[PDB]
Amino acid sequence: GASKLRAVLEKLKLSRDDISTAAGMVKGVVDHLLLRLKCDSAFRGVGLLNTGSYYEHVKISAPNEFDVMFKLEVPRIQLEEYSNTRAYYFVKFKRNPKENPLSQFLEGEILSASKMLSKFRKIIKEEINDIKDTDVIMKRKRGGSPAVTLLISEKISVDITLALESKSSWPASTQEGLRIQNWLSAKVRKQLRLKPFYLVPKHAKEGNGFQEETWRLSFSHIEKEILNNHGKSKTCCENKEEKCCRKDCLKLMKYLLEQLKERFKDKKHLDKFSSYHVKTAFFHVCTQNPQDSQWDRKDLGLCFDNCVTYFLQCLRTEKLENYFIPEFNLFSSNLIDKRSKEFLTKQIEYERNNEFPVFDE
Ligand SMILES: Cc1ccc(-c2cc(C(=O)O)c3c(c2)ncn3Cc2ccncc2)c(Cl)c1
Ligand SMILES: [Mg+2]
Ligand SMILES: [Zn+2]
Repeated sequence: GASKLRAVLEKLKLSRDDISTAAGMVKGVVDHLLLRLKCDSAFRGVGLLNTGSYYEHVKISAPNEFDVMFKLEVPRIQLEEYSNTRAYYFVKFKRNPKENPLSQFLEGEILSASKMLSKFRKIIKEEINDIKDTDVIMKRKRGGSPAVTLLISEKISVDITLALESKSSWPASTQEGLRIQNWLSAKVRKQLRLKPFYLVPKHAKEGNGFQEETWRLSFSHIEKEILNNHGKSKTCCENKEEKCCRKDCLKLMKYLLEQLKERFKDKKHLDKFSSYHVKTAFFHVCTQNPQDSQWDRKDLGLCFDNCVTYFLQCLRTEKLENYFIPEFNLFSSNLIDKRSKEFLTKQIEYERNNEFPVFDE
């Protein structure tokens, strides 16, 4: 039962050495690139964004795949929303106080996402050869993705995303997002919405191409902020009396998708699904279940089934709201095709009705 799930979780622990030394390798490379990007006129204000819930600059998103975010302070920034997509925006500036560093990537009033992403790639690619200490190479895509992808010693992959940092009020499309009021308090929502926010150069799907001057709102850095301060009680998991299973349910949810994605590797039906989809549904279940008593460590198997059922429902209805932007459907037909969503529903349906045989040893 939940005995199986506690055992899954015990075995996940055993591979923390591998992820930790992998993440140190990523940390090295990342620091070297940060040194050089700072040499450039355009990126001298660049720095690493603290996003990871265990490792500072390195978020883990797959067994051998890491996510790192470089942030760039871009002051006096004005947002024009692309075609009511809610998540995708054109970036302009307020005036010409004094000509800014980034003016090389302007096109009229608009800052091109692809033009700035392109000089980002060039600087990384030139630095990727020089330090022979470790063999790292670049990988393909560059299509409707903000990520520049390195492969380190042929095993470890790291996605590097440029992120404009805006200190302004969050845009209106997030007005009704981050619905933590009943869980973490209205006071905590007010403070989190005072933190900055980010724009990453992911490009909207237009027709069968991309609109590659659009940026996408990013709130990745809020995750650590809630994962590690996750209870209704400020002292949740700080003493032996308040031990919940919120973190273990998220760990189990990610592992479930990882295993399923590994098993349907033959015909790639599940390519488009990622741990981001699982985190989003998880935090939506923390919203439905706001009391620390709804996540007692003794109830692990039922809290897990709460998470799998909500995820299942999102797949069946083809609707998973962006946690920060409610009108942005992570599961729209535009983003994931209808056959894939159907495919995962059948598999997660099956796993759940059979007490997760994918977890068997
Ligand atoms: C409470 C809470 C806090 C943060 C996130 C969150 C947000 C973002 C985001 O940038 O929007 C995340 C994220 C987690 N992992 C990755 N990305 C970035 C991203 C960008 C484009 N496509 C997919 C993913 C969630 Cl889901 C819940
Ligand atoms: Mg331990
Ligand atoms: Zn807790």
